[PDB]
Parts: sequence; C-alpha cells; structure tokens
Amino acid sequence: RLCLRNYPDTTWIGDSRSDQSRVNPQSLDLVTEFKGVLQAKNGNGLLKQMSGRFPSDWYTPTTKYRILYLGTNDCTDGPTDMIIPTSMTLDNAARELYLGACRGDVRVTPTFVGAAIVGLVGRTDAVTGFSVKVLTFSSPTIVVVGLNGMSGIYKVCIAATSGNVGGVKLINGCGYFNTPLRFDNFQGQIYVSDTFEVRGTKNKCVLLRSSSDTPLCSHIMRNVELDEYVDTPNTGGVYPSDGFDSLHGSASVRTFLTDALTCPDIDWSRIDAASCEYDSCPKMVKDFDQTSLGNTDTLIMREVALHKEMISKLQRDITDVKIRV
Amino acid sequence: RLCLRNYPDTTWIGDSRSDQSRVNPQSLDLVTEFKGVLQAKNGNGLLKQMSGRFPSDWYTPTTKYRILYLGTNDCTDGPTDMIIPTSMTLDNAARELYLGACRGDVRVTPTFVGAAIVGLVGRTDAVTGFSVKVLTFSSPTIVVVGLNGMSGIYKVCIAATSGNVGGVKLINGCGYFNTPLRFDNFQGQIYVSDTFEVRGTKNKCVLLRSSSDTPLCSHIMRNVELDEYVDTPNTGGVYPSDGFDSLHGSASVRTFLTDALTCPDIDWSRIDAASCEYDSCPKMVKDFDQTSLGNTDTLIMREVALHKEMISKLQRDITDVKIRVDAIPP
Amino acid sequence: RLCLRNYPDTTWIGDSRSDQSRVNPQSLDLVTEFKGVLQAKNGNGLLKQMSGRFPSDWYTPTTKYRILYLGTNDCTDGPTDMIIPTSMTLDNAARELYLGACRGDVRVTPTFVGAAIVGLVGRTDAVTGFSVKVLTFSSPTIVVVGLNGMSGIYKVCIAATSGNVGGVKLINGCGYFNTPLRFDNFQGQIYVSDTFEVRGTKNKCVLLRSSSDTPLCSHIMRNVELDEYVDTPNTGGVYPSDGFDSLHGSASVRTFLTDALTCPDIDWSRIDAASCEYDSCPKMVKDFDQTSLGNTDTLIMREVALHKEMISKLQRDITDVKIRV
Ligand SMILES: CC(=O)N[C@H]1[C@H]([C@H](O)[C@@H](O)CO)O[C@@](O)(C(=O)O)C[C@@H]1OC(C)=O
Ligand SMILES: CC(=O)N[C@H]1[C@H]([C@H](O)[C@@H](O)CO)O[C@@](O)(C(=O)O)C[C@@H]1OC(C)=O
Ligand SMILES: CC(=O)N[C@H]1[C@H]([C@H](O)[C@@H](O)CO)O[C@@](O)(C(=O)O)C[C@@H]1OC(C)=O
Ligand SMILES: [Mg+2]
Ligand SMILES: [Mg+2]
Ligand SMILES: [Mg+2]
Repeated sequence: RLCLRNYPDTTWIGDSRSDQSRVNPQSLDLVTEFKGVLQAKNGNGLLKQMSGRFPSDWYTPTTKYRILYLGTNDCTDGPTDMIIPTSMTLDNAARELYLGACRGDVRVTPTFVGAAIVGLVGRTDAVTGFSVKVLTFSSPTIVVVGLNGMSGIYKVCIAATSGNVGGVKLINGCGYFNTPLRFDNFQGQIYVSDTFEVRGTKNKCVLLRSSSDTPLCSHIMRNVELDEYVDTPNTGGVYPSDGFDSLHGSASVRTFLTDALTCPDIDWSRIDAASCEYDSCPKMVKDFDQTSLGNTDTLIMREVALHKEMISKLQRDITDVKIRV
Repeated sequence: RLCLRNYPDTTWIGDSRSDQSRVNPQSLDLVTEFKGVLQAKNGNGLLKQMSGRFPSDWYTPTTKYRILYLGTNDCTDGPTDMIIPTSMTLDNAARELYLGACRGDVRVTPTFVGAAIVGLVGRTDAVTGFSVKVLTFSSPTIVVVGLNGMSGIYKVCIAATSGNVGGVKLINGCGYFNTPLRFDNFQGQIYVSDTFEVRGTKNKCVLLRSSSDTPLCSHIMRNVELDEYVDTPNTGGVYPSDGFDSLHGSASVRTFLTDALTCPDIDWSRIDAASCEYDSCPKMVKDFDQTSLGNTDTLIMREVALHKEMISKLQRDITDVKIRVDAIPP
Repeated sequence: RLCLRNYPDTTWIGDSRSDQSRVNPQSLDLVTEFKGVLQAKNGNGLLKQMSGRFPSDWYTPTTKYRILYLGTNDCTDGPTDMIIPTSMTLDNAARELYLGACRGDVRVTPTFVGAAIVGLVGRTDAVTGFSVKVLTFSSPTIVVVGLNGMSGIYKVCIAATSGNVGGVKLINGCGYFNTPLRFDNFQGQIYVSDTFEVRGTKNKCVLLRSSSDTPLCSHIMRNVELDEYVDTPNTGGVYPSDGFDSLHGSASVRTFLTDALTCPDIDWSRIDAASCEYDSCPKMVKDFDQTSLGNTDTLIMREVALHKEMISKLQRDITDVKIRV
C-alpha cells in the first residue's frame, strides 16, 4: 500500500491533471486536497516551461520534498528543440531537469545574454510562433549567452540570417544548453529563456509516471531509470481509456492518487522520505485512555471497602459469642 | 476562541505594526514571537510594494500557509495610480494581489519591456517623485511591456510628452496591468515594476483586517468580501485610540493578536488550516503520567496488607472459641 | 550535549565540507543525512558567492531555521575587495552577510545598473581575471548602481581608465555596497553582482565556527561576536590535523556534527529554535505501555479474591459456633 507524503513540506509538481486551480475538474487526476504546495500548470512540463508559452508558470519548488506527476507534455518537444549545433540532446536535457525537480536545490533566474553591439530588445512571435522576448541584431556580431561556472539549463531559439558556433553554421530552431555559448557572425533574432538552476541534489521526491496517449518519447520514457520512479495506472504504457478523454480524468489514476494521499494517521514528521509503505510508515501517537485502569481501581476499592465492613462485623460477632462462651 | 497558525510553515505578511526587526516596539501590534517566517515592512502593502519606494521589500511567501495583517498603507494609492488608459481599477488590482498573497503560488520576477529603438536605462525621481529605474526614449517609438500568457500584475508609471495606447492618448501617472501592453508614438520616461506572479491558488491564509485612522479606501475595504477575512479590534471601522499614536500600538489589537497566537498545545501538524477555533483544534498528545494510578495501587496494597493480618487474627480468635466450646460437657 | 535542528524547516548553509552532492565523501565533514534543505557549494562563502565564481550557486534560504558552517573561503577576500572608494569594509560587509544568512528574510535579485549613455552588455575575464557579466563604456559617463531604499549588499568590480565617486578618484579593484552609488566621468568596464537582500531578521540560526588552516581573517573571526556562534573542534583556532587534508574531513569535526545531528527522539516541532541541549530538548511522545499497571491490578485482585475466601470461612466458622451456643 503506497502512502505519498501529504504534508506542508512537500511540493506537488504537475500539469493539467493536477492544476486544481485552473482546470475543469472533469480533466483532473488529482482530486483530493494536497496539504503541501501545489505547482501544476495545464500544458506545462520541465522542458515546456522554457518554451515561452507559459512565461509566468516556471516550476520553483523550495521544499525538502517533492512529488512529480508530469512529463506527457514534454513529449511535444522534438527534433527542432535540439537542432541548434552543440545543443544538448533532449534525453540529456530532460534527465538533468527531472533530476533537478526531484532532488535539486533549484532556482529560476535570468540568463546572461550579451553581444559586441547593443541588441534591440523587443518581443515577437516570429521566432517560435508565439510572443517571447528577443534581441534583434541588424548586422553580424558576436553574441554570448550564459557564464562559465553556471549550473543549470536554459533554452535558446534563433531566427538567424547568418551565424555560426565555432565555425559550424547555425540552423534555425531551438536548443538546450547547460554551458555558456558564443555565436559568431550572428544576425537576426535570438530568444533566451531563464535558467533552471540545479545546484545541490539532496532533496527528495517520488516521480509518478506521466503517461501519454501514445508511447512516451524517449527523453521522458527514460525517467523509468530513476530510483524515484513509481508506476501509475496505464494500458501498455499509454494513459488508460477510463477518463474524461484519452488524456485526462482517468478513474483509475484518480483512485490510485487519492488512496496514496489519504493514508490515515501517518506521522510524516518522523520519516525523512516523500513516501513509505503503509505497514512501515510511522503512525501518529494517540492519547492514552486510562478509563479501564480507573474502573479496575474503583472496583477493587469497592470490594476492599466491603471487606473492611465484613471484617469489623465478624470481629463483633466473634466478641458476641466469646462473651456468651 | 480564535487560534492562528503559529508554526514554521506559515508566513506573517505585515507592515510597520508587525515589522519586529526594524520598528520601535512602542509602535508594534505583533508583540509576541511568531514561529513562522515574518515578512513585514514599515510603510508597505501589496500595492505599495510595486511603487518602487521599497525596492528590496517585495512580499515573497513560499510557505503553504499565510496570515495577512496589512492594507492600511495601500490606501495611499489613488486616482493617479489607475490613470493610464486601460489600467486596471484599484479595486480589481488589490483583489488580485490580496488573493495571490492569501492563496497563491507566487513569485516576483522581472517584467519584460522593450521598444522599437534602444531605450536609455537610468534612474530618476522625475516620474514618481522618488528614485526608480526608468527607460528614457528621446524620440517617439513603439514601447512593449509584458508577454502574452503572463499570469500576474505589474505597475507602470510614465512621464510622457507623446504617446497613445490603441489610439487613446496617454495620461501621465501610473496604472496596474495584468496583460501585455503596447504604447505607440511614445516619448519620455517609463517605469515598470517587477511582476507579482500569481499561478496556482491552493495555498491557505487568514486575512486579518488592517484598519486605518480614517475609513478604508474602497480597494482595501472590499477585502471584507473574501472568505478568509477576520475582524480585528476597531472603533467604527477606524484603528482604536488605545495605542502609541493614531495608527500604531493599539493595546486591544495587541491582546487580540497575542491571544490568538498563543493557544496552548495545538498540534498544527494535524490540521490543514491557517486557523481553528480552540475547542476544535487538534491538541498535542502528551506523555501519560501514571503517578496517580501508581499512588492508588499503593494505597490499596497498604489496606489489603492490613486486611491479611486482621483476618489472620480473627481466624485464631474463632479457633480459640471453637476449641473452648468443644470442651463443654454434653 | 548539543542537539542541532535536523528537520525539513532548516537550511544547512555550507561549503565543500557540506557539499554532499558534488564533493567526494572523504572531504566532507557533514557525513550524516540532513533532513532539511542543503545549500553547500565547494569553494563558496557569503562573500565569495558575489565574486562571479558562482553565478548559479548563490545562497537562498527560505526556511525559518538555518545552520551555518562556512566562512573559511571568505578569508580569501582581501584589500582589493574593499578598495573602491566608499566601499564597505570587509568586516562590516561580512557582518551584514552572516547576520542576513543567520536571521534574515533574504532574497537574491538583480541589481539595478544604469548610465547617461547606453552601456554595452557583454562578458569578460578582464575585470576580475575570470568570466563575468560587464557593461563597457567606451566614452566617459555617469554610471549609477542600486536604488534609494534598497536593503541588501552587492559587489562591484571595475577596470576603469577614468572616473570618480563624489570627486574622489576611483581605484581599480572591488568593493561591497549596501547603498546606491554614482560614478562620474567613468570610462571602462564594470561588474555588478546580484544583491543579497536582507529584509526582516526574525528567522533563527546556529552559526558553527568554520576554521581555516591558518588563523581566520578579521572579517570572519568576528563572527565569534554573534550570539549564535558555536565553537567546532579546532587546534588553536585552526582546522584540526585529523582529516583527509589540512582543510577537509576532520575526524573530530565529523563526530561533533554527526553527534549533534543524531540526538534521538527530539520533537523539533515543539521548540522554536535551531538547537537545544539534549536534556532540555522536547522528546517525542511514545505510546504508553500499561502492562506493569495491569500486572499490579491482577496481583491485587488475586489477594482480594483470597481474602474473600478467607472471610467466607471465618463467617462459616462463627455461624457454626453460634449454632452450638
Ligand atoms: C521586434 C518587433 O518589432 N516586435 C513587434 C511585434 C512583431 O512585429 C509581431 O510580429 C508580433 O510578433 O508585434 C507587436 O505588435 C507586439 O505587440 O508584439 C509589437 C512589437 O514591437 C516591439 C518593439 O517589440
Ligand atoms: C535620467 C537621469 O539622468 N537620472 C539621474 C538622476 C536625475 O538627476 C533625477 O533624480 C532628477 O532628480 O539623479 C542621479 O543623480 C541619481 O543619483 O540618481 C543620477 C541619474 O543619472 C542616471 C544616468 O541615471
Ligand atoms: C567585451 C568582450 O569582448 N568579451 C568577449 C570575451 C573577452 O574577450 C574576454 O573573456 C577575453 O579576455 O571573450 C569571449 O570569447 C567569450 O567567449 O567570453 C567573447 C566575449 O564577447 C562578448 C561580446 O562578450
Ligand atoms: Mg530502479
Ligand atoms: Mg464572507
Ligand atoms: Mg491500578
């Protein structure tokens, strides 16, 4: 019997299936109250948070413990999200991001961007199809992103008419980076996301499987390799067909999550973990009920009083007979 | 009897009356130790935090629970804080802010701002009367603030010599916004505050009335409409006259807050709430003291021991009689 | 016997000796699991974090309680870090930083920087010797840093060919500031760190002595003046020689920290403090075992049963004798 830590020192990191504040309840999988901090956004993921579609909805857990139930939306990242030469693979970017949300002491901070000329700051939907901040460079220049010693991941998207990275001609599209970069001969527009900083990694989580309506992309499928992974109800790896639609509201997922979050009388303060098996979880101590012991004392005192009375009467009775003797 | 959650998973969100580390005690209303995180700044409020007067003192709760005791300072926002055309009203901006502090998963982050030409970054007191970061545009241009899809509120203040929003001529002053905006033909200076982001809203709070020495402005008065609102001592709606001055140190408010924060032996870990009525609060389990039960056993044992020998003596006394009677000739 | 708060509402603020996720265990002094949030980074300090060496590793506690075990690395700040005219002294900068980490409601945020002309944003190792974000001004101008009313500390480093502060000629190097500044006639490059904001100061900490392999610099030695200071094992004030090297892994420091973090059955939820002496710490409540009290009742009930039998016989015997008389 799985018991998930349902407690104020825990952050639930989710997508629409957990976005209790903003999603029609029919599409929710998390339908029980979560006593911790809920960070869940319809459409979002640990990669998608860097796209610019949800500019105010970055995940920023600050608690010791986390429970993750997301990933399906990150499967909409594809070849064009790792097409800039020298970008990380999606497999590697996703592994670092899921490690950070699960275990990391994390921050979301502005990413350094600069250049040999002043770039024009604006916003446009021309680079990604939706509105994001960009720098526009009207002549070819050196463009720099990130700083030596950084520890985190940021996303870049370009619409360049010229440029190269270390002599390799750039390709328009996006990439993930966890090191500083330098573009030479760059002209055009550049989008740079904030940095998901991942520093120490001694926080703790459960990673609940997030299933899609088709088999998972490789970079999310690989979350199965993390010690914290826990399976959730699925049909051959695909989201069950017992929900509001093919992707939300699964009756069986709802039951799995509600049961695990409502284990009775667990003293979460006594275990350093984001979950435990019910028989092993520490239990709340209750007030001792002394009613039985008191009833026993009272009954004993009653009978001893009776004996006291009988003894004195037999003493008088013996005296009565000896007087007669 | 009201019990307020006094626990490390709670943030107290306040102004001078709770700013224990920086305000003379004669002016405090929170005069008892708060076991949670204290974020309280003299002169500040959820609107005023966006003004630029207190550039390092934004409210940034990150805990599940909150207790709010502020609002009086937000009544210094007025018509000139909602005068930029298309600005939110103060009623709606404050509603969104107080909801976010109370229930929100919130952040404070830099607000996007850009333009069709490069703006000059500086600081000045010419826009608001005190020093804030501004962009100066010396020729008319397109100015853009915020991004589609954003979820939060930011403040804008302008000192423009030309410009319009959607063809409506700009008016100098400030406004609050929770959507991106675009100014055309803009020349002059623009201040843009950071964004108070409000995302999910499943955190929990109590909202304690913050009274002024005059009747509350409408945008703070409407906080009474929120489920979390709790009245605090006041005289016809105004701060009581039993304090250090007309706005601070009320004896009766102090007693109200101290009493509510010192309920004995509440096990806050067992209730998912920022307050409870005392009789309904879960109580700490304490070690059982068995001394009285042990005393009762010992008292009983002493008397039973006496009985053993009393009985022994009656047995010998009877047997004497039996033996003596047996000798009666038939 | 010292007991340190080992609980999810506590942040451990450390350097390599506590950097469990990134440092070989042989160099750790914190070798036991910490149930709170661990923010510890090799080479770091509350001053060194602002140097530009740690762009993603600023300390950002958000918990009520903290335990600090750092300072040794801050002793490499020296005269060149307080050489810009009107800079704070290192003594005063460190005092404010350690008080803020210990007691503060703190944030790390971008520091305002502006000028009378547009500065060129780039990165360079020319100002500090390693790559950081800078503005370049190729003609003389007014440069402004920070804002009136700010509450925190930031670091500035310059490589200027001209400039003054209030008519005092600038000197190249660094300085710490907790107020806005204005440079006139400035030409060259300027690095400005993020601001370590310190607002209210009602959070609570223990400040564990951090020893170096030589006597502490003045600005860290003075942490002994804080109420929260607690000595850790040392030899004449110097790091003990019983470790992996002269700066890490002390057997006696390890035992000191492990012992203090493993006090049994402390109910930290009942004490508003980052530490307590063992005998005074509140202890976890355990279920009461009533077995001995029940055994006592049974022993009594047995004897009372016997007395009932003996009284009955006494009654029979007195009746018999009376029958005869
Ligand atoms: C680089 C650029 O000129 N972006 C413009 C942008 C773009 O032309 C469209 O493609 C939408 O992307 O549209 C706007 O109407 C907009 O509201 O976002 C104005 C933007 O102007 C500035 C200064 O950012
Ligand atoms: C836009 C502008 O030039 N602002 C200046 C500001 C201004 O004179 C107003 O406050 C008028 O009162 O004052 C300063 O002395 C100041 O210390 O903030 C320097 C500022 O210079 C720069 C480059 O930002
Ligand atoms: C101001 C400047 O020109 N900085 C350059 C920087 C610098 O030359 C020193 O680090 C070498 O001493 O080096 C680079 O190769 C680098 O990869 O960081 C590119 C930087 O370019 C820009 C526009 O920031
Ligand atoms: Mg495994
Ligand atoms: Mg109501
Ligand atoms: Mg008994």
